[PDB]
Amino acid sequence: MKEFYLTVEQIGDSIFERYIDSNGRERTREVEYKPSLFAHCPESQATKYFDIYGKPCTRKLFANMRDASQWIKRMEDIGLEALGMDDFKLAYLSDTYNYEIKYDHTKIRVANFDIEVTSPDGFPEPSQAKHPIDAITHYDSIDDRFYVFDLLNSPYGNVEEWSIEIAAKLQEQGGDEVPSEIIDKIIYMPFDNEKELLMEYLNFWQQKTPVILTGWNVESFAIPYVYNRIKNIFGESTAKRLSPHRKTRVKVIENMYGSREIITLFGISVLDYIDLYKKFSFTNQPSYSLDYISEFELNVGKLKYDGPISKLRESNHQRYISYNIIAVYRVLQIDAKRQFINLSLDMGYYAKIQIQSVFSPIKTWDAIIFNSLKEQNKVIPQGRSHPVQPYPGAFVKEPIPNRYKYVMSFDLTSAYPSIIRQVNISPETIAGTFKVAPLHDYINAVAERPSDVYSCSPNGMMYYKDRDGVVPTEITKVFNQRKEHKGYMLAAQRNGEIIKEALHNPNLSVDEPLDVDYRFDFSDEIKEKIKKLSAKSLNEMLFRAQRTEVAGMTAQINRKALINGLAGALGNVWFRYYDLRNATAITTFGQMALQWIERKVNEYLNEVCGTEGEAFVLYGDTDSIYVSADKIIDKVGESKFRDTNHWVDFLDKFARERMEPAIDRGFREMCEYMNNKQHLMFMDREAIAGPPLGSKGIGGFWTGKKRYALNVWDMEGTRYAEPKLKIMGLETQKSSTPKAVQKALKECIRRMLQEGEESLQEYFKEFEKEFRQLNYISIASVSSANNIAKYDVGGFPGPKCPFHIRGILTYNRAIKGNIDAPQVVEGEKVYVLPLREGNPFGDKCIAWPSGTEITDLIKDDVLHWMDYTVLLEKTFIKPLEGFTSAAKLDYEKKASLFDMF
DNA sequence: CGCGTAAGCAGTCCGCG
DNA sequence: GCGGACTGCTTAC
Ligand SMILES: Nc1ncnc2c1ncn2[C@H]1C[C@H](O)[C@@H](COP(=O)(O)OP(=O)(O)OP(=O)(O)O)O1
Ligand SMILES: [Ca+2]
Ligand SMILES: [Ca+2]
Ligand SMILES: [Ca+2]
Ligand SMILES: [Ca+2]
Ligand SMILES: [Ca+2]
Repeated sequence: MKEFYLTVEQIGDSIFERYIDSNGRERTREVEYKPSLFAHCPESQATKYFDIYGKPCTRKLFANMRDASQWIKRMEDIGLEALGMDDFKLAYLSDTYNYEIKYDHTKIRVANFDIEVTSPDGFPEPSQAKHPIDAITHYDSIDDRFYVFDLLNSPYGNVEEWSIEIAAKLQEQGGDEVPSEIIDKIIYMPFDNEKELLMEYLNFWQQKTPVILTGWNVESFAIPYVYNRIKNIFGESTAKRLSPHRKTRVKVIENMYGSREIITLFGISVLDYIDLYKKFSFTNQPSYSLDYISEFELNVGKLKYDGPISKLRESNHQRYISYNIIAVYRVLQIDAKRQFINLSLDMGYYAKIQIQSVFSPIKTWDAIIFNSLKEQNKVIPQGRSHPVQPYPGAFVKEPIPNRYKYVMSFDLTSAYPSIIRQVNISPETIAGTFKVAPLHDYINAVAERPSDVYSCSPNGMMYYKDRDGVVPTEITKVFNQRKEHKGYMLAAQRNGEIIKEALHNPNLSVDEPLDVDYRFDFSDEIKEKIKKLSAKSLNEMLFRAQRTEVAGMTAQINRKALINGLAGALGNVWFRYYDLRNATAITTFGQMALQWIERKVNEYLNEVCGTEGEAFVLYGDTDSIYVSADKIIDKVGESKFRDTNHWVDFLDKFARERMEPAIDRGFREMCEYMNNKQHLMFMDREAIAGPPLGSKGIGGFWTGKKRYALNVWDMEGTRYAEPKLKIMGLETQKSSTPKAVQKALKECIRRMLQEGEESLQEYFKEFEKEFRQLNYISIASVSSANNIAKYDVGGFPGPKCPFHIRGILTYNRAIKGNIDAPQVVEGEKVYVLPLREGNPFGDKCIAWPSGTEITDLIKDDVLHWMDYTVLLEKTFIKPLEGFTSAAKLDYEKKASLFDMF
């Protein structure tokens, strides 16, 4: 097999590399790598090295890496560009792995761990590490084993050994219900003292050194806690044994308000799963506790116990340990679903970077672009300093707030990356400028043609047409991977709908789910067998189909995120190829494209309908259009349709056969107007929306920009067994809206769009009457809490104090003088409830850490003083009033002359 | 900590005769 | 009350 790196580090004048050798064995080496950098040279000087603009360069080979770094600094002192990859480990990987890397994940040691620390005096600060580590569970991917290190004797209690037999029993047998599928994979190690536990942990760590190190909050808590605890007990050199090169660094993580400390372990790639989830899941969660995220992702019940965690070990060590093991398994379960580890390895090896660098789109693109250019003996420019400057982005159309009955939507495939490829936007393809006319003049095709030579953007930029730039070339490669995975995702989604259909008529039989590849549309034979299956088998297939779809979604959406990130990187001052001319070339072309195609679709439909000046495009945002299809439907007349699916086919057919060719012609003209290199504006049909045939449903509504709802029957070729709501921006979609309020508002919208005004009025009356019985957590608002200190004036609200911050200060006063009972963490999320006039808390709201029950000290007082009236007006009635006025409906029945009999 | 901009709504402070 | 100036937060793309 071809070799591949696991980790790489620069330590002084040495490169330290852990790798898999040609025999699939893990090895480590230290290599005194001599880097090269570059300077411009005269043309009379013969070379094979050229900068990206075609100017000749001489290669400078250094005795060592520090020499190279010193040269860079001197070049700055002289005032001359020092060209080349200045991140030497990236150059080392490029020289050592000069081919497309094939990696074998089964050879990569992936460690998932969690620690427990009993603390009576509040949260155990990792930088202090003053309390004993009393449990460690460490899963090894190569062994497939959970290693449990259990402290029996502590200053906070001496306990009995954990029992695997009790751990396996049902909660209803007094057990811990540790999943039977991991019972035989647990390797249990009790210890009489903490010193021997840690000493044994480090020895195990040497034998089985993690390559990829993950778990939940391991980077901010577990890793620094273990390092600092070992440091405090044994000294620094022993703590540095967590790094296979015995090198570590305290890294200061700064943000807008304050900073925090992490421990960089050289030769380890830390991928904290919380950070993988936030980056790759495309959710925004009210809480990031592992129990909350596990509930969300896996529908597993919260890990339940009596008393605080600080008393759990001494009161129920059996459960304490089982829940530590379960915590580790839960992260593994989430990853089997979301596959964020697999994703990170794919992208990291593709770019030829340190795996943990997948967190940085700038670092990822820098390496992809460097490896690409290096292949043609081209030489990358020096990174430079730039002041942060604002620049313009997308166009969004102001919609007329209304109901809209029948709607069809269209948007560009991979908009910004497609703009890059079409126009040929790249640092090295800039050809010059042309004199710009107002954007309006290009939209309406009255402005002079920009160039008869070069490919243009309405921002004034011109680009070469003889050859692809490196940005277009490389963005195309990831785009293509993206397309493949999106293909698998959509097929699994369509397959899911077939299974849902079949479930209306399940057979009374005993059988198995079919062995199938859900990434590919079901053949007729499979469809035939499916209609003969039991409910049990069908459901399992549905679960498997939806897992495949999730796998497809992870692979495609994060590849889209990377290529969209290159467009954004052009407007980030730290990017090597930062250029506001290119960043604005993309966004400004996007503005034209949308408004151009809006004009064209309007013109085409006015012609089709024999009218003039009517707006068929009601809305659009960035790269998308929403077309009113009332007139298309009315031209055949609703009476002609058999059922809803009939008009859906008709609109589907109209979009494919009439709209899209019209749209394509409009864009091909635009491409020639701009003299672009290649036509790549592909605006495919997204949604087909309307009320159920025969109903009083309103179909859809818009309240303003980025705020709308549609009753969708077909989405990108997926025909749903049941209509699905596409809701954007409205309160049902915000993590700040109470859980139960999101649900009630969604149902109000369902009824508006599918059933009509009277159905909505019936539901509202019921919700208003019953909502006071909702559990307080379900009706609490949610907000991030930044700058709690800035607004704290002797424990009271200072000027301009945010409402959610006021709640926190109220909480702080009410718990003051409690070393136990949870503190609100700066920068994390809180639940917020209003309080009625004249409460014991002395203020109008209270906030507490999100994902948690409010501490029992004040819970009963909070519940008694919760302002249900304010809560209902603010989170439910006010948004609903917004929805219904836009849609020209009333959520309460008005008086009529019929009320007279 | 980690690519970009546009733009919505909650809330505070305060004007508005 | 409601809106504009402003801060804070969150979402659409
Ligand atoms: N998260 C983001 N980061 C940066 N730019 C974005 C992001 N989301 C959207 N954009 C910009 C770039 C996109 O190409 C453009 C259109 O957005 P959108 O339609 O959501 O994605 P897309 O057109 O790239 O892919 P798709 O083919 O799935 O429509 O808006
Ligand atoms: Ca724990
Ligand atoms: Ca798009
Ligand atoms: Ca059947
Ligand atoms: Ca879009
Ligand atoms: Ca599409």
